[PDB]
Amino acid sequence: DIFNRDPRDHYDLLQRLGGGTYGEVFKARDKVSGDLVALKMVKMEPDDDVSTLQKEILILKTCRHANIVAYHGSYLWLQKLWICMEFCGAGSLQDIYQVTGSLSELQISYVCREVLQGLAYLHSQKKIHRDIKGANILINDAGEVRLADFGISAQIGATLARRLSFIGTPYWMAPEVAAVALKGGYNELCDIWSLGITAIELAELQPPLFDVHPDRVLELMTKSGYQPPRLKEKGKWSAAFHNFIKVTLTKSPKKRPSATKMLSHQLVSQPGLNRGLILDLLDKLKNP
Amino acid sequence: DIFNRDPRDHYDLLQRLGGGTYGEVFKARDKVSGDLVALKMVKMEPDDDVSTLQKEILILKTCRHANIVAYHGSYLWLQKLWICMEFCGAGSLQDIYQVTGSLSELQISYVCREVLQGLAYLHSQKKIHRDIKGANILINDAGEVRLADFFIGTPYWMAPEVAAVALKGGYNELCDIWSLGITAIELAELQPPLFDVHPDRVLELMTKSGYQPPRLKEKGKWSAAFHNFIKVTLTKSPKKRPSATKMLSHQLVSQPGLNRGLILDLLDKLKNPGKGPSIGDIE
Ligand SMILES: CC1(C)OC(=O)c2ccc(Nc3ncc(-c4nnco4)c(N[C@H](CO)c4ccccc4)n3)cc21
Ligand SMILES: CC1(C)OC(=O)c2ccc(Nc3ncc(-c4nnco4)c(N[C@H](CO)c4ccccc4)n3)cc21
Repeated sequence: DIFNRDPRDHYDLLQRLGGGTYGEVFKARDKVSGDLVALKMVKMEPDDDVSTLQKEILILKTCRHANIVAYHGSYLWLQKLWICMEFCGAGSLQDIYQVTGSLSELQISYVCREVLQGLAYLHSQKKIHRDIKGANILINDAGEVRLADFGISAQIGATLARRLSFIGTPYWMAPEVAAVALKGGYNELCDIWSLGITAIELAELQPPLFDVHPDRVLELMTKSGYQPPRLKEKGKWSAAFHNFIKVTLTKSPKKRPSATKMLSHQLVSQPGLNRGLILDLLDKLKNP
Repeated sequence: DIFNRDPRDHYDLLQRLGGGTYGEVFKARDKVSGDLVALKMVKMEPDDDVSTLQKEILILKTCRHANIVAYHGSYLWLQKLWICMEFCGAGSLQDIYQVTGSLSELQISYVCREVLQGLAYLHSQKKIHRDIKGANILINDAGEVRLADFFIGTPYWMAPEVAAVALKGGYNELCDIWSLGITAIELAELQPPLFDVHPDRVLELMTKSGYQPPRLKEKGKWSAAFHNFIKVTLTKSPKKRPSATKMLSHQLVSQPGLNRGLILDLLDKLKNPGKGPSIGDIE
């Protein structure tokens, strides 16, 4: 499927959006159609075990949904893997709230509905995002919401398949060992919890315990008496938003509702939720 | 790792005991002492030899207990790693029950006590066997029982079950207690439960919400102590499952009359199932 041609043949590079250890990301325009796309250039040549890049592109190609970042194709030219994906002009919700500040309850309910639609699709295809957060929710110039960055789920998928699933007989394995061998010890409902933390992150600019050291947070959550977090200010939010947080953050995965069940909740089912709510957020981003 | 010499200098190879992905295992005799050993020849595969050779052999040497199979040394000659270990004459309990048939409750109870002693030692050294089964419990010619054959993300958005797997790994040493319980059923019925079900279908059944721990098929054949030992070792919840030292106080393994003699009686049935001479005239 991968094009073994130079990406500069089909697209014009405009500017560097970001980068890091994995690869640089660029804004680019299609030569024929003029439509914008993002190109993630990954340095791929002497790197061992490229099953992570292989599973990420596979996840992207098979995902066809409005609330999942669209995938256009891939290129291999001069030992660099350029992944062509949907351009989302306003960047991530994190990039936005760092300038605009706290989102409104209706703007958060629109984002939650759009993420839940994307999660119900991923879960129906037997996929787990495993990294739902403001930084992985992209917003385009039309105010549309997209789930992005399946890099964590690709690292987990590649590990729990060949690198950690070359084991014989399950007959003597305890049920907790069987769960790790088959799934990794958890199910798609971990994304529902992460959405609940993301809803707090949009309301308060931080997830709960963000000031606590990451090693200390792992221990608190694993302690027997761990209480799920709640919204700091009570009066500022309606009873529907407090109940959405309460149900998405159910400690027990067996009792936590699914993505399709969460779409019937009042906060998410109310009328008046549309991309206009996020265009109002982007006007605050554009005008000081 | 320890000796960079050819193993044929110190031992005489006699026959191939077995093999597979885990290399080739041979029977061998010491040239000076005449004592028998088992040599596991592993094909090295060029990748790493800083920790993969020095630290791995250091762990193997520092596992010193009566119920863990003994380690003698290692060799690196012609890109092959020969691990010299105790020759356990009678082989594994699987090799034995395939000839003798079902073990008795007292013989199973003895094996369980010896495996529990080996597990309490491994767990105290912060090690997990992870593969307790009849094929990995070796019996030597003296009737002794020896165990053998040894973060992604930021946490603020992780669910508590994801945090538990990231911090504590998804499972602990108590997985060995469950496996011992399955092994006790295996020694009694010649198979672990669900052995006829496809392995892919078994992973799904165990992971399903309503998975019920297995039990002994014949009830009357076994005492209430053996049924309770199975019940208690096969506790679905790892938080409620007892430790190896706690299991040593159980009625089944604490009862009197448990001794090496029970295993010596099992090796006699293995040696004497054949018929005597009838047509051999000779003189
Ligand atoms: C790489 C990633 C996240 O993984 C995918 O699966 C994916 C799909 C489509 C993507 N498209 C896209 N389009 C435009 C912008 C933008 N436009 N203005 C600012 O940013 C943007 N920003 C993100 C968030 O800052 C970004 C993240 C990291 C480095 C650079 C940018 N991302 C981006 C991605
Ligand atoms: C390789 C392994 C299991 O891993 C360790 O840690 C270890 C330690 C000591 C070992 N010593 C040993 N000594 C004698 C016999 C024997 N004597 N008569 C028949 O077999 C034997 N048999 C086993 C079970 O059939 C075996 C298993 C696989 C291939 C060949 C043989 N194993 C064996 C092992």
